[PDB]
Amino acid sequence: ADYDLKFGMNAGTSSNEYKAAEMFAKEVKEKSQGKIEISLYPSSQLGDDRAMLKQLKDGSLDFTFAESARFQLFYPEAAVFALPYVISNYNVAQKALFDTEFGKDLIKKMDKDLGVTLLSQAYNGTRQTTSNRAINSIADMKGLKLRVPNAATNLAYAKYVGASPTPMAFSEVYLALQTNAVDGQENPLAAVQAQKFYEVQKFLAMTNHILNDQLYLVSNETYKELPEDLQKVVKDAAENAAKYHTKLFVDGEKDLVTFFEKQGVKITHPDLVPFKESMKPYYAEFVKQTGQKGESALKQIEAINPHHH
Ligand SMILES: O=C(O)[C@]1(O)C[C@H](O)[C@@H](O)[C@H]([C@H](O)[C@H](O)CO)O1
Repeated sequence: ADYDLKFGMNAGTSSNEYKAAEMFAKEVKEKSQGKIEISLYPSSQLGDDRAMLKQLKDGSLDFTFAESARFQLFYPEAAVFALPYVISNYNVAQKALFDTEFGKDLIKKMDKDLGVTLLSQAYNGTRQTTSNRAINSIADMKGLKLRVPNAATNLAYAKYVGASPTPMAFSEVYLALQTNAVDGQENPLAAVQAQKFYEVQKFLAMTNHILNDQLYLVSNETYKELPEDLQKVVKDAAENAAKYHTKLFVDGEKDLVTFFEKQGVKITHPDLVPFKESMKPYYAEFVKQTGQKGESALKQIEAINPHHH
């Protein structure tokens, strides 16, 4: 309570994100000897992630989550993190952010231009596609009214596989699916579980199309005001929570398919070759729009070996 701080997020109280944010909050309170208390504001109470990023910049929110890909809003080449099928796995996502010149520069700009400090990175699952009718092949996407978040890379995913995208906020999705205003949505399995989308979607297709990370972000206005020993408490707690965050996602990912089958969901495994083929002209458009910066980021990312060594 010397520092009453706030951590906003789109995820809800049943989510892995929230569980790991609770761990972070508990560690910070303990190790700051009570000087800092972090309260959680889930379910987009404060707005969406675009809004919460603005609040961190302004200093009116202290902590939030965002993907590396979400920074495409300021630096177009950062969409590389969510070009479908480009990032192979989380090992690549980690090296793309921390071990490339592109990623290192992005982190610096976040701090210097956007007033946000990157404390840690976790894995947030690989997106799959749920729907009210089977997706047995890419043909089934044609005219599927597929909800997407308000993000260019997801809108593109939907466009290029032949679906009819409808952007809407995460908070509005469950109702849209339940009323069949849309036919499907796409998110990692842990979100399908957390938001109970499986109650209102009969089918799950393993499209494996976009890999999400999650960054623990702090407003510079807040971080700069903490004495350095408290900065260290926050940084160390964010790193500890991110490892736990990743583990919740990794441990659950395979098992969740069983969980959904038991809830009555039918699982399909469409041939992904035509999905990946369909993205070829999108990668071309990305390079055309983002220029040499985008080409360079793609090359640095494609150079990363996806196997742990
Ligand atoms: O609305 C969604 O389905 C969601 O997955 C919810 C999740 O909490 C959020 O981090 C992401 C993110 O906003 C997009 O992937 C664009 O970066 O969107």
